[PDB]
Amino acid sequence: SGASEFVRSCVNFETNVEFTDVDAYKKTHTAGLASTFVVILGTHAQLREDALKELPFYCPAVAEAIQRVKKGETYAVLAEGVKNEANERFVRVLVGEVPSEASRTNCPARPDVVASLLSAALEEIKGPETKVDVFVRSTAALAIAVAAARSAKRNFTAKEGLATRGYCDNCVRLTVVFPTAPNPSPSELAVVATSTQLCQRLVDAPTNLLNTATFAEVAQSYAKELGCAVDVICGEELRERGYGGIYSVGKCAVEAPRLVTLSYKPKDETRKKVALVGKGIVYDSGGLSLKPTNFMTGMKRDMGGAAAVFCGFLTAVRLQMPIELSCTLCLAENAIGPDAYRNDDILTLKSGKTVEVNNTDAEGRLVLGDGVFHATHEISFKPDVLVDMATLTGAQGIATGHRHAGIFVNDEEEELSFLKAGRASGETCFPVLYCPEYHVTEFRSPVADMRNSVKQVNNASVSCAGQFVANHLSPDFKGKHIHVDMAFPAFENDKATGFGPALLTEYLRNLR
Amino acid sequence: SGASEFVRSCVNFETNVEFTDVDAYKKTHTAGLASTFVVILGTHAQLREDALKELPFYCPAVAEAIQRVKKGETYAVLAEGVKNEANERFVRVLVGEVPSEASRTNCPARPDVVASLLSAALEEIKGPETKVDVFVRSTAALAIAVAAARSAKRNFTAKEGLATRGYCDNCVRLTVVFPTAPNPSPSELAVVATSTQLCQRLVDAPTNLLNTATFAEVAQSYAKELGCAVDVICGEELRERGYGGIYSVGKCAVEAPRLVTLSYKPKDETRKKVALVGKGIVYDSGGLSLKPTNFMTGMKRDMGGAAAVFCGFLTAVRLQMPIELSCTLCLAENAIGPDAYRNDDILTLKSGKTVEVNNTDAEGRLVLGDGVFHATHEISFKPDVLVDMATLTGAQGIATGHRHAGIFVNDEEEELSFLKAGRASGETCFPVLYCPEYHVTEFRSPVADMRNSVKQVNNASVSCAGQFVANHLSPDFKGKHIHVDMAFPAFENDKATGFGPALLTEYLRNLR
Amino acid sequence: GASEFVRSCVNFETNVEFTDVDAYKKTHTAGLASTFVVILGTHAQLREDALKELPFYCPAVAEAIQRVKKGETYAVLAEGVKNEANERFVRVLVGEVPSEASRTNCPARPDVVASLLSAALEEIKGPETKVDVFVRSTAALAIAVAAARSAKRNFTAKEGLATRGYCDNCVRLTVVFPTAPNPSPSELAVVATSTQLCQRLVDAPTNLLNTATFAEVAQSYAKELGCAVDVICGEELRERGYGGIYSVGKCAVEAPRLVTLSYKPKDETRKKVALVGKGIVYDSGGLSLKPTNFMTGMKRDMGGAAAVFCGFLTAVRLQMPIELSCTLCLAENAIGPDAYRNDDILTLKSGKTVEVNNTDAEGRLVLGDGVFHATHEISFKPDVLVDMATLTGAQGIATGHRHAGIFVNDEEEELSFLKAGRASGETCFPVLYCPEYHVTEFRSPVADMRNSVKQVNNASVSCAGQFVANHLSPDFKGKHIHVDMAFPAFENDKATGFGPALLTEYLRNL
Amino acid sequence: GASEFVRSCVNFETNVEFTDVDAYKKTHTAGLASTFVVILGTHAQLREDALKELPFYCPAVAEAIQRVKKGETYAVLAEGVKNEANERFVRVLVGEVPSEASRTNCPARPDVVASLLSAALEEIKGPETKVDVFVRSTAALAIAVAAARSAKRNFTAKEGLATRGYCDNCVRLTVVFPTAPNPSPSELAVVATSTQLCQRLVDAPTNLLNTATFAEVAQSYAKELGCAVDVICGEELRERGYGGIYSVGKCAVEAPRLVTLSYKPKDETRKKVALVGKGIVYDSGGLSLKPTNFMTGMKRDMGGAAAVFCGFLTAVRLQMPIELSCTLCLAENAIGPDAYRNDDILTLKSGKTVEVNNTDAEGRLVLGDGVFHATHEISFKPDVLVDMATLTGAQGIATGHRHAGIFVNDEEEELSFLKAGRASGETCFPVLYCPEYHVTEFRSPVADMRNSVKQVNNASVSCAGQFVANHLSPDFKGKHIHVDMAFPAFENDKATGFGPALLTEYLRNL
Ligand SMILES: [Mn+2]
Ligand SMILES: [Mn+2]
Ligand SMILES: [Mn+2]
Ligand SMILES: [Mn+2]
Repeated sequence: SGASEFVRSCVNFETNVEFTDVDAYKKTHTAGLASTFVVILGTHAQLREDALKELPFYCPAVAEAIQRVKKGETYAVLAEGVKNEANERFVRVLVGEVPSEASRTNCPARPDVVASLLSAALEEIKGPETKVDVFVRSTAALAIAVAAARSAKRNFTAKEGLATRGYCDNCVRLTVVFPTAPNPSPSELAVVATSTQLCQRLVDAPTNLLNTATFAEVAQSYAKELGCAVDVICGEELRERGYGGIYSVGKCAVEAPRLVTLSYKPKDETRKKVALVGKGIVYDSGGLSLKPTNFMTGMKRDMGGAAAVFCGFLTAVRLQMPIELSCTLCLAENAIGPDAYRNDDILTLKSGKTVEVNNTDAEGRLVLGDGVFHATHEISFKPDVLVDMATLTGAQGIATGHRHAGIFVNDEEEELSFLKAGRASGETCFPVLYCPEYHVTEFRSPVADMRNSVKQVNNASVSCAGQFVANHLSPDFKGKHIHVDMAFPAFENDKATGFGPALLTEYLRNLR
Repeated sequence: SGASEFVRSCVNFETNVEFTDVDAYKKTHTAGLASTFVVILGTHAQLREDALKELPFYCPAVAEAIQRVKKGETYAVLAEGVKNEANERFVRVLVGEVPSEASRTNCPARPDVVASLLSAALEEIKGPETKVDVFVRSTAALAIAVAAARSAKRNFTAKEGLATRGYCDNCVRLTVVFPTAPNPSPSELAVVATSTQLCQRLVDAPTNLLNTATFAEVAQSYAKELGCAVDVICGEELRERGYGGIYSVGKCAVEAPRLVTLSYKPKDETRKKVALVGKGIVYDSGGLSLKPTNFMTGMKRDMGGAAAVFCGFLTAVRLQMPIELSCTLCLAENAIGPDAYRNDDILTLKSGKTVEVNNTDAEGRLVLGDGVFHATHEISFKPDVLVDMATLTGAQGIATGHRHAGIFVNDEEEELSFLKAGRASGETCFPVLYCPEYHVTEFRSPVADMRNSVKQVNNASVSCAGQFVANHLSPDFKGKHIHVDMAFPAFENDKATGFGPALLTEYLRNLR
Repeated sequence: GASEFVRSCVNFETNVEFTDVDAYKKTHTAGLASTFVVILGTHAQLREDALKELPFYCPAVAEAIQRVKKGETYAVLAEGVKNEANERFVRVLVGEVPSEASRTNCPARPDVVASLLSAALEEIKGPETKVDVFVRSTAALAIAVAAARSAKRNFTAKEGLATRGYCDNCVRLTVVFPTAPNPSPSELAVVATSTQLCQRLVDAPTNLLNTATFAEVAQSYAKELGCAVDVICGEELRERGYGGIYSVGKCAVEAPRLVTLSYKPKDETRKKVALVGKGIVYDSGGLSLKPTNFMTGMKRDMGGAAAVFCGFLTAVRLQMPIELSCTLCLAENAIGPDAYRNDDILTLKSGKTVEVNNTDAEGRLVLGDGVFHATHEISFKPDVLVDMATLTGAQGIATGHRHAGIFVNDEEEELSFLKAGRASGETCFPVLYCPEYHVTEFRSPVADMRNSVKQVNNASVSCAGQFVANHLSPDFKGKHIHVDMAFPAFENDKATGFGPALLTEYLRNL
Repeated sequence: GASEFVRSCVNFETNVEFTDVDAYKKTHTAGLASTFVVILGTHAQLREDALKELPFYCPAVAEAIQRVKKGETYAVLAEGVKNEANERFVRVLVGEVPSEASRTNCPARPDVVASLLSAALEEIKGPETKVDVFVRSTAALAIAVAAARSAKRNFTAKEGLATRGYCDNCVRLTVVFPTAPNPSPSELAVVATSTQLCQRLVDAPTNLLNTATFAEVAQSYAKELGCAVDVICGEELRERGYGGIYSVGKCAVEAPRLVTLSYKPKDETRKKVALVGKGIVYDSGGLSLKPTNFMTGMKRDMGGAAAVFCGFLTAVRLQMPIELSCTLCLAENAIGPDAYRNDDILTLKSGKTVEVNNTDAEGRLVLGDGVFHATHEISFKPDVLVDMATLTGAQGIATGHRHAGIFVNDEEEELSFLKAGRASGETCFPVLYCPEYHVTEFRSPVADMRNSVKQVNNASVSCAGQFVANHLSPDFKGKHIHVDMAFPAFENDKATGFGPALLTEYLRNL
């Protein structure tokens, strides 16, 4: 308990966001607004459409709010004479103006601002299960769903004794109201929102609750619930079976490292075969390459890639997508102590390749190296596409920024396809240089096949960490490889975003 | 053994300083000076009083020394024709001139210079139990006692095989000779001096001798000797009973953390009720927020606050003060290893409040938080005053300096009363800002009730560490809270000072 | 560029006016004189019956009062409120001020008044838009300051405002107290004017406000106010033995200057005060060059001079019964071939020699010459010397962002100054006064003293104060108040105008 | 010293000539025209039958081909090979070029051609020694560049070569393609000349190549080429509102200058391009002074200006059908009393105000004035603006040593530019184009923007591009290509001449 309550919370998790449309809303609630707190979000043009004037909260104060609000900001009023289920004299209404401007590399619905406007609005909300209606004028259903899900205040939290109430402040029930029946459907969006939120909680959970054993436990429960096969290679079995990357990185920790692989073969298919691999470093101390304090804070999030692929998988099974899937979680804690793998130790990864460790804090690529080899050589099928996701490098932020995950991809078409999924999902990406001939030289070793950390830090370092992982692909793998460095997109204002699963979901959804 | 010899040394400890006056000295020693080494300390004016000319070591060379000595310095002569018990032809006499100038924030007797003059004089002394007479012209008995006690070379030491002789160089027996019978009395001053010296030894003992178990052992022995009740919550009992601050900080160490509480109910009373709480970090590595070498040296002293409150308590029981007292020692070693509490872990202190750890090297406030809650909510009485003492922040030195402990106090009167005890004892203090409304914001957490380390280091950081401790006061506590940051005053010239107990003793002595 | 900033400072008038509920009701008989209203009060003050009688009170405002959170605003559109403009809606912001305040803080909590008001005024776009701020606190002076510093008269060069006096004139404030205030509205307006002028001086960049343009501003005010003014500039500083300020500033493009203003009141008085201020218009560090992230904001290293200058300005304008000198220690601490070196030995005006061991500890050098000038070179004998400066990073560590550290040689006067801090909202807190421990940190083997401490962890705020005290005239038997206001000079990366009101309140009660 | 370097640049001619196997066989009927031969090809190319027909082929060369390793050279003495000199032995180096190349790289792998050739030429001692380089690749332009930059025409002041134009003339190269190349040999020679001139400009130290001597070189070329040239120097920059470039450079001994060349082609064309280049002849950091190990190599901070200048030079010489302006933003970022400060507020030519928060982010300031000049102050309306600069250390982190980072506002043009990178061997790769996220990193409370990012870990290469884009004329509706070439400008601590060929290829295909 403490941990087993967090586990129970993850296993049963439902979202607090529902989706509908204006017409269905008007048919279901003819006895007034079903809430007393309303957020209306749209562009300058969308907020002046005639249809707005027919919405159940519209009144002269709301019309004034629309005239006064600034681009990128909310404007709040108390609306009088709006009939509502609670029979309040006043309904709280917040108008948020979303910019219309978006670059070619961004989601044109600007869910980044939808999220921040919504977040700011929901800070007024005190009480338990307070019903909030969010009327949105965008029809970009998936992107709005994600934004709403990640702003709905279902984050992990241990404030005020909430450890006893599933580490959750249940202060809001959201209803998102689209102009017309959305595509995807409300039931699809709810699955997506659920995965976004579950991912968010997994990431911001501290390591004293979410460690390698409790993460594995969650995945085992989902596997049983979902009818999926699950394989766990734990501890000494990793050493005995030659998985020296993940074993060495994790052997020092109190809870043993584990490679957890889930499988899904759809009922009637199969359109493609995809292996997912995720970096599940439940805490990163640095090992003997110990991080300073201000770089060690937030390293509970170093399992973000594992949470992403796990929650993406979860969504794919739940939406019964016609794709055969494996999901491999590379679970370890990078600890410091007498047993810690050393700067100079030589490891033999499952691939058979030897690695001279020159930075113990470059540990994620080691666990991934064992993971991608496992996915491409040790499992029941031959994937057409391998996607690995990880919170890998500080350099990622320097290169592609806080809101675009860096992608290292060995095929131009599949890179474009993935970027497209980023833009539709709002979980945006951008390419880093793919040039194996320049990256491989950064890991020259005089005593092993390679080192794990670059000789020069100023030579496409996001790409080189990708290349290191690629070095442990099975030599028979002729498929597409998408490597995702999501170090910074995994969080915003010092809170987890749930980034990854929806990007992934949208990508898989569009495979043929 | 090694450790058990240090323990035996602490348990039986007596001082090597005695106190008397000129008249009693002349009645007891009519067969000449009882020593051949004499130190005479006074201001420029005090050294020219007529009474000096009647003192048993006075002679023309001593008169010349008085004329030539410089303010703040000693001047040594060999005095011929002074009759003495040893029948030496020459008596060594050192004249030390103490400045008369003192600020309103300082002890007007300037024991700081008394101590340094005496220390310098005692460096001439080689042999065993060499008798030294120190004639002082100040009547500030308590301050002189402390200065003398801390300069008498009864420090911890392991030089030259002295591990077998109680880790003590017994090179000096001091007699301090006041102008007239002192207030406090010689027997009172001897108790004070004993506590000052015991505190000095505790602080400068290395952790391989004084750890959480051997400190507890010392306290248990004193409790039995003194007729005081003692309560020990050790190891897993701390975890099981919800003391998650002190437990987590200390769980990684080889010797388990412990909360040790002593109690004293006087025979006939009670004038006030006082809880003492002390930071007993027997070594501070930093934990995962590992200190660099030059900040890790001297961290054997991170138990100074526990030594202070323990030795103050000791003095109060021995002088049979009319005050009900608890003394809680918060004992832990802040170690590094696989089991170390992490930067991101969330702890539940005994207070029920959750703490997100953002610096494992801000550990003292965690152990104190459990300590002050224990003192204000878990013990047999309701204190009127809580005093916590600790070597807390480097900032303390920046703010109030090497010789003034920083005090964070929630009541103006009690702060003044405490400053007054500082000035009388020579163990001087100075206030840091008390402004809870500004401090509490420095520990905002997105996932717990609070963080443990400030967001900004340049915003009254000595005060904020005080506020953190205050956050875990029992919500029913309506009393006075005195928080003492004594990081720098705990040592001088790279040796422990024994700071704390006399300050404390003087404060308790004057309560009504 | 610079002469437009100068003209802007010289002619400066506040945008804040003060009144009370009763006078407001008598003058504005057609309803509210504005369509944007802020009402600020404690939880209790916001539930008094008197609130219900105020001209913006209505059911939406009542609901706002019920929903607002402590320390936050809650905005509504109020319908059916009579207003001069006959708008259907009046914008009303309810701000709840905490009632809780420590013994070291202003009990009216102007810190939160200022942040609530500032947040409310972000909604105001257009030119000279009228805003009424109804406050339930009677702490007039503290409210005035908070309002003044939040009224958006800050220095700014955005959007071509260089041509409009480097000022976005988007707001006219009227502050409405429950009853006629003490001090009076005309007094509060002078205070507010000085707060705002100080704010603009501090946040002006050095390419506009250098040693010559600051001196120019002071010279203009002196002429306007009938005050005598003395300027010792450049080589005159060297020739006359002011080697502290001269050496610190001699490398800069614009020469160092000691500028001293004097005021003898119309009516006789006994109280005599010298003010001395650190006017380092920019601090590069000199050869002890600051890294970039410590060099940003060093345009504010003249905050102490701005404080004393604006306090002086208030005292003259209110005709306070105190004889006053105000010495501005103006220099730019530059780097170059001519820069004073780490090892150079300087002879300050006091005749004491100083071995420079950190060229970035320059403020105490210019102050050392300043305080000697004020205590020995000057036509009168001050009873009190107050020096104000943005001196040490340590100040923040010790006393924090909102409390200036004070080093004071007299207990009573220190309490008196703390009291002025609490009444003005420009709060202070003591640092250790113990000369016997500070003086040892500046031992030199070749000069009377060094300028920088040997140990940084030994009451360093206090030691910088002690250094300045070392150059007091040996005649001076008076009270010395040293104010380290490094952090209180700014908030959210904008100048606060801290200093002048603290000072004004102290002088007012002397 | 300086005028000898100037004369050297003005009269510069390449030492590389281009031909093909058939023309070589017709002209050199007495056998090989050299006694030092390099043969470079892939594993497959080196085993074709055609190799056996080449004039240095013999059994030792055949053995060399069998033994050489991928990415390395293998040297022999070839006996019995007919040569003009009738030497018994001809020195022959076989270099195997990898065939593998990523989609982001030049498939002829000129990176390895260059390093193989460079290694081979280390064996060459004497003056004007003839070397034949037989290449099996038909990627003419990429080979030309590689050869040009490896031909040992670098700047050098070793062994008194200051008197011999700062040039070790130890090699004459003849590059022999399999068939008559496209582009033609006379075209490749112009390209090679520009590559080499660019190389020399970059690695020249600032005591030779400052703002005046660079301007002098450009003025000479303009006269020689019949191109108009405009120079705005020193106080004319201040007086005319070019406060970015003026402020950055005003502290230096040699005044800042905006130098703009123009070319209208003989034959009519529609395509109009403005080039703008960062010409920071030395970057100390200014008051944000660089540490020594970051200050070394900052003579190369004018690489972008050299690139655009040498590209322009090529375009004029090949008579390309494109109207061209070339603006060199020349300044030295110096430290001293007059240095622009961290906090100063500048007014760029665009009229936008900039609060300086890092004086070492100076290149974007000079470029901001440059791109505004090109888009608003100039006789024509460019369809495309290309700015080139050695901007950020982050560039290397993001896109590496051999790929310049490109920030481009149009997808198609970005692809077009990447394609020119791959054909030229002077390769690029995109950085994130997302203005809506970049602009927030330069929020200022007192000016339109800051110059340095608030967060360093938020697409910092892209944000420096965005800063420059902020000073584009608001009229400008065209394509903007921003090139951060900080690391590709050098290799093994020697200038590469990167930029001009990339540029030339892009313009050629426009
Ligand atoms: Mn790591
Ligand atoms: Mn610590
Ligand atoms: Mn300075
Ligand atoms: Mn620079």
